[PDB]
Amino acid sequence: KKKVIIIGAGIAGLKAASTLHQNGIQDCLVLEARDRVGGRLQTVTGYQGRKYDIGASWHHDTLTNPLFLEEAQLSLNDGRTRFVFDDDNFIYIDEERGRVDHDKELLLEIVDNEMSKFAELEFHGVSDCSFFQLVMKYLLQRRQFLTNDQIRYLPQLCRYLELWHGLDWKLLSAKDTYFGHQGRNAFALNYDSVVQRIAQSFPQNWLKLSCEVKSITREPSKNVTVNCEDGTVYNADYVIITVPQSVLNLSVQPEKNLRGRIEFQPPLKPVIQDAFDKIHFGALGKVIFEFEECCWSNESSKIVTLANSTNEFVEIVRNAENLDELDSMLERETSVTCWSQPLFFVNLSKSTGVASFMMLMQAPLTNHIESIREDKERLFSFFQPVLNKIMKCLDSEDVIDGMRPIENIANANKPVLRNIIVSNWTRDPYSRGAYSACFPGDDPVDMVVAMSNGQDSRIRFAGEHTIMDGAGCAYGAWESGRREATRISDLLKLEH
Amino acid sequence: SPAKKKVIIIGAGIAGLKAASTLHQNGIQDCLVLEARDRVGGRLQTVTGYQGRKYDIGASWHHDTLTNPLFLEEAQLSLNDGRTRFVFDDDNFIYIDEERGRVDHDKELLLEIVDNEMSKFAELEFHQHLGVSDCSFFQLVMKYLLQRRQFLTNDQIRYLPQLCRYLELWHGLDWKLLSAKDTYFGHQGRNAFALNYDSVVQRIAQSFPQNWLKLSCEVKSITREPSKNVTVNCEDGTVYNADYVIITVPQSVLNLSVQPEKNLRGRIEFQPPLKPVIQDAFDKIHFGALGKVIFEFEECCWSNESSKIVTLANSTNEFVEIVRNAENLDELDSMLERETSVTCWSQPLFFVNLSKSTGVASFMMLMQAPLTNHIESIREDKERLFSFFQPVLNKIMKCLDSEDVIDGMRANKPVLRNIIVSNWTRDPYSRGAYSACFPGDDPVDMVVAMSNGQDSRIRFAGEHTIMDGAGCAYGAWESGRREATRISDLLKLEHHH
Ligand SMILES: Cc1cc2nc3c(=O)[nH]c(=O)nc-3n(C[C@H](O)[C@H](O)[C@H](O)COP(=O)(O)OP(=O)(O)OC[C@H]3O[C@@H](n4cnc5c(N)ncnc54)[C@H](O)[C@@H]3O)c2cc1C
Ligand SMILES: Cc1cc2nc3c(=O)[nH]c(=O)nc-3n(C[C@H](O)[C@H](O)[C@H](O)COP(=O)(O)OP(=O)(O)OC[C@H]3O[C@@H](n4cnc5c(N)ncnc54)[C@H](O)[C@@H]3O)c2cc1C
Ligand SMILES: C/C=C\C=N/CCCC/N=C/C=C/C
Ligand SMILES: C/C=C\C=N\CCCC/N=C\C=C\C
Repeated sequence: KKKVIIIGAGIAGLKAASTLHQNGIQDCLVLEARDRVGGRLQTVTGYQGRKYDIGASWHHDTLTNPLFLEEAQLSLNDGRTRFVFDDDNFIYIDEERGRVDHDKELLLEIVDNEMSKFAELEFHGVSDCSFFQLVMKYLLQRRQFLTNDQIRYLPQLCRYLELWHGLDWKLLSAKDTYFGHQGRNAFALNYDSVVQRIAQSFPQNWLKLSCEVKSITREPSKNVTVNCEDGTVYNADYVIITVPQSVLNLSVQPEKNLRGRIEFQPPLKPVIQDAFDKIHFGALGKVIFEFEECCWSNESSKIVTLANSTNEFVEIVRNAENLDELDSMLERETSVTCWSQPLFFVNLSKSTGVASFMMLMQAPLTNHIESIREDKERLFSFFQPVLNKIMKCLDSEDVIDGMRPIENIANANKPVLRNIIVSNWTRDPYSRGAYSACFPGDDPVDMVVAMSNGQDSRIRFAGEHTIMDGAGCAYGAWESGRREATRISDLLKLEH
Repeated sequence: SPAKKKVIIIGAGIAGLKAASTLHQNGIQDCLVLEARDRVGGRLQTVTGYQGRKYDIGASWHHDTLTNPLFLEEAQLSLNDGRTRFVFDDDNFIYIDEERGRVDHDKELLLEIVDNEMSKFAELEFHQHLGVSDCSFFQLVMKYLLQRRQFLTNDQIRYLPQLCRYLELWHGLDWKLLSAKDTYFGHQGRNAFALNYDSVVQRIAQSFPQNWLKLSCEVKSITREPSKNVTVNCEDGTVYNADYVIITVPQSVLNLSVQPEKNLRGRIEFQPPLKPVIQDAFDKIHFGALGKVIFEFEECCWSNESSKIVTLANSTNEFVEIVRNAENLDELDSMLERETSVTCWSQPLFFVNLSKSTGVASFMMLMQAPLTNHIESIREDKERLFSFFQPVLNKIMKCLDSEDVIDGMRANKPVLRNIIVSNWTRDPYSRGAYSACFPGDDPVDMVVAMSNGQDSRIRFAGEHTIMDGAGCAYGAWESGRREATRISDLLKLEHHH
């Protein structure tokens, strides 16, 4: 009955569909489990109707990013604003010392650069370790050329990379930690606008929401059969599975009952199954802090508070005689606070004019914070200390809790918090995390190869976890969507 | 009659000194280091100036400290005796435009950020690409601007190309003369400023038999006697016969060998003549002219915020309008033309504020060709030099919370006490700074011809004969270790049963 059935209406699924229509292919479907399209691209609304991408927010690698370039064209043609280049000089804040960025004496950014260079040389990749292990090796080998404060603060500064992978430094693969940024980043002014434009480019009656596909079977007759949970069954010539990696991973697990899990028959070939042993998922999370208005310096749109550090750490590094001795010596034995991990804050006031902070968090904090997302009081109590330090470093004062408003003129030039928004990607069965990430010992290529090769001729895969360029990214998934559709598109046309 | 030696090293620069050090280390005896100049070190030279202040007028930094073998040795020494042999002086760059003033770490210009994109653009332009035409650095930057105009502000288009040019001071070549392919090269970590490169030269110089060193003997000719021997002639009339010779003279000096006219200082007459692969390699690699000017002041009465200061050459809003209106690369190249004297604002200049890194009240400035050749051609005219640089010096002082400079060469104001200039483009034993690439050059050719040698007995060492550390002091150092090791290996067969 159907030419192509696309499972998942995230950017990958949406582009594929868009591509099929664009190539004259008819009778296609887009089966999405959620009651909306967009997938991990979701723009939510908060205080005074302000909007925020709770999922993806930036166009990365703007030099080669095809999706971005496409958006660039549109903006060049209609003069409308679709994005803003918000890269900025990073402001680094330590609870005790305050700002430590661009410091004439700490020069942290410079040794951070040597650090990355150090990592590159290390894997040019005899045995992988965690990012934490690599930073410790660097400090030990280079301590002769590092001051005390550099040894203390640099390791905390370099962990901003945790916010790129969504994983604590002790959980992150050192080999995959440092990747090349192909140019500046462009903050999307509505990834929902990207979703809508693509979504509207194909037959609206093609979309089926709330269709949780439960099983996919390759009928030995040149036809694929798809069954959504409710009971509706379909048959198509080609199927493009774009469900996230974490969801697809349920398939290779026993006890088919998990929300989202699809039953493949025959099962996914071994090359696919094994791929999951060297892939894994990350948990980038988001907390939005909405204030009445801006009353703090807009020197930069990029701010990072560093986890607390100690002088005893420096002493231990200075005295350690070798890697092992350093390791155990570091073993020094609770309760997580906003200062237990680095936190990345986007000061939307400078880049968008909106008096709000978009904060990024990583596992294990993410899971914990998203778990208490309904408890605004606790949320404020948890982040209040880093929020106050930031305001102090930005020439302002302590934040006023106005989540339960009480108009008070006393709040002259005081920052007044009106709302807090939290992501929920780790508890959403259809996402179960943020995007593919590497634990030490992983090999991302495996999954790319297997996914791109597909289960077979009719069973294809798309998604941010199915491509090399832009892997884990919106544009990566977008392109993976075009890939599968164009391939199927050429195949149907050749049937002449 | 002509004395017999196992190995004769021509040149007591770092390659040659290391060669000798290695030979002795491996037990080779009866060797010789013949140096034309009356001192050792070559392009490693530390001079004295006002009040006995010391400055390296040639090489100054240990580059690529994460892997630099020469730096690691020095570091092992300091780690043991606690003596200070170097200082990590990397810092946040201060950028100064004549009209605008400081444009570094600017919340709106964000030049540093787009500069990073620029180098990435360059990387994507050549990185692992076969069949790509070269073009000049200047042209690469123009292309970037054109293709990214939509994502750059006017001020970024105006100032960015001028900041990018600090790379001219890494190559000693003006951006229009420089090969874009070879412009960007990775740095293996931070740089360490040597506090007496001459102390590095002396240690290596003292690590071998002191009677080996013959200064003031310029070598005139090298002859391969088809009897497995090499005859070497010093101009002082002495003749030597050696089983092996390691030639470490500068690439610019060796180039003289492929031309007629023997009475040129430094030129070596080769018989038989240098193989065609060597002669022809001189067409695929050239020589840059990094130069120096040391400005010594009475005392420090300026901000020590940073030790790294770069003055940007003048730029115009007209350029921006031209990038904006250009229809394509071909049009841009065209429009860019008009109808002129060279001043201190005609090219970027790099100033090391030694007051913060060493505590010495002096600026060490780097300059590039063609400016270097002109400035050295007037090194003797101190009043003229001061007038030429006075404006960039004044602007720097202004930006560092101080006042115009007072000529004190003959309480709150900076007083210039002395000006020192390099002489590399004029010294016939250097004839330039170091090997560099012109658009279309292929450095690999020379390295291959050099490391392979003229033949089994006639070898080459020097910054121009090796890949890792090419053009650098440690590259020259390693090249010397290379040839000496090879020779030790071969001479070792002598003791076999
Ligand atoms: C907090 C956060 C921030 C991010 N920031 C950025 C950024 O700045 N830049 C960037 O490039 N990327 C970013 N990303 C990653 C980016 O969002 C993803 O790469 C991209 O959206 C993945 O697209 P997709 O089409 O593969 O899947 P979409 O989620 O991403 O999901 C595929 C679809 O499958 C559906 N589905 C699942 N199971 C079933 C089923 N059984 N039946 C039917 N449908 C099903 C889902 O509901 C979903 O709509 C971020 C991610 C997170 C979590
Ligand atoms: C201004 C300037 C700044 C620099 N800064 C740095 C820096 O910061 N870091 C870095 O790593 N490098 C730097 N360099 C480069 C570095 O100095 C050289 O790579 C290195 O010193 C070259 O060593 P060499 O042994 O090959 O030659 P040395 O010049 O470099 O020359 C070999 C020797 O041959 C002798 N000779 C020549 N002809 C004859 C002859 N006919 N008979 C006998 N002897 C002869 C010469 O007098 C000389 O002593 C700089 C160079 C210049 C010019
Ligand atoms: C600026 C900080 C985070 C921006 N978003 C990052 C999105 C994911 C980029 N690719 C990550 C891949 C991880 C394996
Ligand atoms: C340190 C600032 C400028 C120049 N330093 C000297 C660099 C010498 C090596 N340059 C790189 C490659 C040369 C062939």
